[PDB]
Amino acid sequence: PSSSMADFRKFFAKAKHIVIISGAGVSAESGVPTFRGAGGYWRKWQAQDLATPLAFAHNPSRVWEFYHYRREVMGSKEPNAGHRAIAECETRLGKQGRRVVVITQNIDELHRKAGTKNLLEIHGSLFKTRCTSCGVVAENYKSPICPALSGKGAPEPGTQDASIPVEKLPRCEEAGCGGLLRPHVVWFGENLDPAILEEVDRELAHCDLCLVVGTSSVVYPAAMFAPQVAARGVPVAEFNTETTFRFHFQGPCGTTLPEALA
Ligand SMILES: [Zn+2]
Repeated sequence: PSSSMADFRKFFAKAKHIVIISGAGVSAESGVPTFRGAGGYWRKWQAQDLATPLAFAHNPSRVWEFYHYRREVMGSKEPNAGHRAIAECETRLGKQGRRVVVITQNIDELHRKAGTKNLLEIHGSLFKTRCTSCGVVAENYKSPICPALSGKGAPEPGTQDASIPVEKLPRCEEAGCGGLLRPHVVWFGENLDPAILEEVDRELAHCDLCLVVGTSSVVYPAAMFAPQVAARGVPVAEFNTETTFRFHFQGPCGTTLPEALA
């Protein structure tokens, strides 16, 4: 797999429909905790313990504390140079009639905060709710999302459950509903939204260039997407911090992407 930036730039100059698959590395470069890897814990748990329907079912207060913490944490985080290079790329090429689309597993909206408009959030967002009764999806940036969660969600091991009664957790504000909100995020063991998958598949089908950033082409979720793009003969360029498709560029996305997408 080539590491010739100058060859990649020749493809990039000619591309009219770029798909950018964005993974967790792009978020880790902004200091966003993932609660996934080795060492990534919230109290005594990781994401696979709390990001589950069963966990929300048994202890919705605890799960909301976890997600409340992740929302409020975002007030001190910023998009990095990788985010910015990707958004600036969409803006510039859009003025030329050229399409850029970002397909991300990240739920922290730093791509949006950087200015990306063409964004497919395949795991949802920290800043969207979904009513477990009526299914309405709504934007929610309120700090705190409800009064009972003010000051809750502390991550230190040893923090006690807030044990908020389900009635004082975030409730649906649709007239005549009032059901219990959940985070509008895809949990472990859950289906992706099929309308999103359909949109993903149309982009993968039409693109002439595909970028995989901050993750590996060989693992979920990019493994779902890059191979069928590569199968059609479309070049795929990987930007991650591994030591090993047409291109692989080693390093933080914030270092390589500004040059690659200039
Ligand atoms: Zn509702």
